[PDB]
Amino acid sequence: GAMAPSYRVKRMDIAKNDEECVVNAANPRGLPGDGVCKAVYKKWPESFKNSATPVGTAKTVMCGTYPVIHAVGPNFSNYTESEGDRELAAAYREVAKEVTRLGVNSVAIPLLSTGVYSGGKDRLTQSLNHLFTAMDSTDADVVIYCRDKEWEKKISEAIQMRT
Ligand SMILES: COC(=O)c1ccc(O)cc1
Ligand SMILES: Nc1nnc2ccccn12
Ligand SMILES: [Cl-]
Ligand SMILES: [Cl-]
Repeated sequence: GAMAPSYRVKRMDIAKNDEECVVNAANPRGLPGDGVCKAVYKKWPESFKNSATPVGTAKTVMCGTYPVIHAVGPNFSNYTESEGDRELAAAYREVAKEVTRLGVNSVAIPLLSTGVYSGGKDRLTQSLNHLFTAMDSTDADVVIYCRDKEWEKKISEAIQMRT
Protein backbone atom coordinates (compact mmCIF):
# COMPACT_ATOMS: atom_id res chain seq x y z
CA GLY A 1 0.00 0.00 0.00
CA ALA A 2 0.89 3.72 -0.22
CA MET A 3 2.39 5.22 3.03
CA ALA A 4 -0.36 7.93 3.15
CA PRO A 5 -2.96 6.93 0.50
CA SER A 6 -4.09 10.06 -1.47
CA TYR A 7 -6.22 11.29 -4.39
CA ARG A 8 -4.71 13.65 -7.01
CA VAL A 9 -5.90 14.99 -10.36
CA LYS A 10 -3.82 15.71 -13.49
CA ARG A 11 -4.86 17.27 -16.83
CA MET A 12 -2.91 15.25 -19.41
CA ASP A 13 -3.04 12.07 -21.56
CA ILE A 14 -3.45 9.00 -19.22
CA ALA A 15 -1.13 7.12 -21.69
CA LYS A 16 1.76 9.23 -20.14
CA ASN A 17 0.86 8.36 -16.48
CA ASP A 18 3.51 7.89 -13.73
CA GLU A 19 1.51 5.19 -11.84
CA GLU A 20 2.04 1.40 -11.41
CA CYS A 21 -1.10 0.50 -13.49
CA VAL A 22 -3.75 2.13 -15.71
CA VAL A 23 -7.52 1.87 -15.94
CA ASN A 24 -8.80 1.88 -19.56
CA ALA A 25 -12.25 3.42 -20.29
CA ALA A 26 -12.85 0.33 -22.48
CA ASN A 27 -15.65 -0.76 -24.80
CA PRO A 28 -17.21 -4.19 -24.19
CA ARG A 29 -15.64 -5.76 -27.33
CA GLY A 30 -11.99 -4.99 -26.71
CA LEU A 31 -11.85 -2.74 -29.82
CA PRO A 32 -9.34 0.14 -30.21
CA GLY A 33 -12.29 2.52 -29.75
CA ASP A 34 -12.24 6.33 -29.19
CA GLY A 35 -10.77 8.87 -26.70
CA VAL A 36 -8.97 7.31 -23.68
CA CYS A 37 -9.47 3.80 -25.18
CA LYS A 38 -7.58 4.70 -28.42
CA ALA A 39 -4.70 6.37 -26.44
CA VAL A 40 -4.46 3.12 -24.33
CA TYR A 41 -4.55 1.00 -27.56
CA LYS A 42 -1.63 3.03 -29.09
CA LYS A 43 0.49 2.79 -25.86
CA TRP A 44 -0.34 -0.82 -24.73
CA PRO A 45 -1.76 -2.72 -27.78
CA GLU A 46 -0.66 -6.09 -26.36
CA SER A 47 -3.15 -5.49 -23.47
CA PHE A 48 -6.08 -5.92 -25.91
CA LYS A 49 -5.59 -9.71 -26.20
CA ASN A 50 -8.90 -11.20 -24.99
CA SER A 51 -9.84 -7.93 -23.26
CA ALA A 52 -13.60 -8.05 -24.19
CA THR A 53 -15.75 -7.99 -21.00
CA PRO A 54 -19.38 -7.02 -20.21
CA VAL A 55 -20.68 -3.61 -19.12
CA GLY A 56 -20.21 -3.03 -15.35
CA THR A 57 -17.05 -5.27 -15.20
CA ALA A 58 -13.26 -4.92 -15.35
CA LYS A 59 -10.77 -7.33 -16.91
CA THR A 60 -6.97 -6.95 -16.41
CA VAL A 61 -4.51 -7.84 -19.20
CA MET A 62 -0.72 -7.44 -18.71
CA CYS A 63 1.41 -5.49 -21.25
CA GLY A 64 4.79 -6.91 -20.21
CA THR A 65 4.56 -6.56 -16.43
CA TYR A 66 2.43 -3.35 -16.62
CA PRO A 67 -1.30 -4.04 -15.78
CA VAL A 68 -4.06 -2.52 -17.99
CA ILE A 69 -7.45 -2.80 -16.16
CA HIS A 70 -10.17 -2.64 -18.90
CA ALA A 71 -13.23 -1.11 -17.11
CA VAL A 72 -16.50 -1.00 -19.16
CA GLY A 73 -18.83 1.85 -18.16
CA PRO A 74 -22.37 2.01 -19.61
CA ASN A 75 -23.24 4.05 -22.73
CA PHE A 76 -26.02 6.38 -21.41
CA SER A 77 -27.36 6.58 -25.03
CA ASN A 78 -28.54 2.94 -24.52
CA TYR A 79 -29.16 2.56 -20.78
CA THR A 80 -31.87 4.29 -18.68
CA GLU A 81 -30.49 6.88 -16.16
CA SER A 82 -31.37 4.30 -13.40
CA GLU A 83 -29.76 1.20 -14.99
CA GLY A 84 -26.78 3.24 -16.25
CA ASP A 85 -26.13 4.61 -12.76
CA ARG A 86 -26.10 1.02 -11.36
CA GLU A 87 -23.67 -0.28 -14.03
CA LEU A 88 -21.36 2.79 -13.67
CA ALA A 89 -21.11 2.14 -9.87
CA ALA A 90 -20.50 -1.60 -10.54
CA ALA A 91 -17.64 -0.95 -13.05
CA TYR A 92 -15.75 1.12 -10.38
CA ARG A 93 -16.33 -1.60 -7.68
CA GLU A 94 -14.70 -4.16 -10.11
CA VAL A 95 -11.74 -1.69 -10.63
CA ALA A 96 -11.21 -1.56 -6.80
CA LYS A 97 -11.13 -5.41 -6.65
CA GLU A 98 -8.53 -5.56 -9.48
CA VAL A 99 -6.30 -2.80 -8.02
CA THR A 100 -6.38 -4.67 -4.67
CA ARG A 101 -5.65 -8.10 -6.29
CA LEU A 102 -2.66 -6.70 -8.25
CA GLY A 103 -1.03 -5.28 -5.04
CA VAL A 104 -0.07 -1.99 -6.80
CA ASN A 105 0.76 1.11 -4.73
CA SER A 106 -0.66 3.54 -7.36
CA VAL A 107 -3.26 3.58 -10.21
CA ALA A 108 -4.10 6.04 -13.06
CA ILE A 109 -7.92 6.31 -13.58
CA PRO A 110 -10.16 8.22 -16.02
CA LEU A 111 -13.80 9.29 -15.28
CA LEU A 112 -15.82 6.41 -16.79
CA SER A 113 -18.87 7.24 -19.00
CA THR A 114 -18.04 11.06 -19.14
CA GLY A 115 -16.93 11.11 -22.85
CA VAL A 116 -18.71 9.47 -25.85
CA TYR A 117 -20.73 7.22 -23.41
CA SER A 118 -22.18 10.29 -21.49
CA GLY A 119 -25.40 10.42 -23.62
CA GLY A 120 -24.59 14.15 -24.15
CA LYS A 121 -24.74 15.03 -20.40
CA ASP A 122 -22.18 16.40 -17.86
CA ARG A 123 -21.50 13.36 -15.57
CA LEU A 124 -18.33 14.67 -13.74
CA THR A 125 -19.99 14.57 -10.24
CA GLN A 126 -21.89 11.27 -10.87
CA SER A 127 -18.79 9.41 -12.19
CA LEU A 128 -16.34 10.93 -9.62
CA ASN A 129 -18.64 10.05 -6.68
CA HIS A 130 -18.88 6.41 -7.88
CA LEU A 131 -15.02 6.41 -8.21
CA PHE A 132 -14.72 7.60 -4.55
CA THR A 133 -17.31 5.03 -3.29
CA ALA A 134 -15.24 2.17 -4.81
CA MET A 135 -11.68 3.42 -4.19
CA ASP A 136 -12.03 4.91 -0.66
CA SER A 137 -11.43 1.47 0.93
CA THR A 138 -8.25 0.79 -1.16
CA ASP A 139 -4.77 2.00 -0.05
CA ALA A 140 -3.41 2.74 -3.56
CA ASP A 141 -2.47 6.35 -4.47
CA VAL A 142 -5.21 7.24 -7.01
CA VAL A 143 -4.40 9.76 -9.77
CA ILE A 144 -7.51 10.85 -11.77
CA TYR A 145 -6.80 11.94 -15.40
CA CYS A 146 -8.89 14.54 -17.27
CA ARG A 147 -8.36 16.78 -20.39
CA ASP A 148 -10.57 19.89 -19.76
CA LYS A 149 -9.29 22.86 -17.66
CA GLU A 150 -12.65 23.46 -15.87
CA TRP A 151 -12.99 19.68 -15.17
CA GLU A 152 -9.47 19.76 -13.52
CA LYS A 153 -10.61 22.64 -11.21
CA LYS A 154 -13.92 20.85 -10.31
CA ILE A 155 -12.19 17.51 -9.63
CA SER A 156 -9.48 19.25 -7.50
CA GLU A 157 -12.21 21.12 -5.47
CA ALA A 158 -14.12 17.80 -4.86
CA ILE A 159 -10.90 16.11 -3.57
CA GLN A 160 -10.03 19.09 -1.29
CA MET A 161 -13.65 19.35 0.06
CA ARG A 162 -13.22 15.87 1.70
CA THR A 163 -9.67 16.70 3.11
C1 LIG B 1 -7.50 12.08 -19.61
O1 LIG B 1 -7.89 11.58 -20.91
C2 LIG B 1 -6.92 11.00 -21.62
O2 LIG B 1 -5.95 10.49 -21.14
C3 LIG B 1 -7.19 11.07 -23.08
C4 LIG B 1 -6.29 10.55 -24.00
C5 LIG B 1 -6.52 10.63 -25.35
C6 LIG B 1 -7.68 11.24 -25.82
O3 LIG B 1 -7.91 11.35 -27.16
C7 LIG B 1 -8.59 11.76 -24.92
C8 LIG B 1 -8.35 11.67 -23.56
N1 LIG C 1 -13.61 13.08 -18.15
C1 LIG C 1 -13.31 14.20 -18.80
N2 LIG C 1 -12.17 14.88 -18.74
N3 LIG C 1 -12.30 15.99 -19.56
C2 LIG C 1 -13.51 15.95 -20.09
C3 LIG C 1 -14.17 16.83 -20.98
C4 LIG C 1 -15.44 16.54 -21.38
C5 LIG C 1 -16.10 15.39 -20.93
C6 LIG C 1 -15.49 14.54 -20.08
N4 LIG C 1 -14.20 14.82 -19.66
CL1 LIG D 1 -0.66 15.45 -22.43
CL1 LIG E 1 -16.74 7.54 -22.22
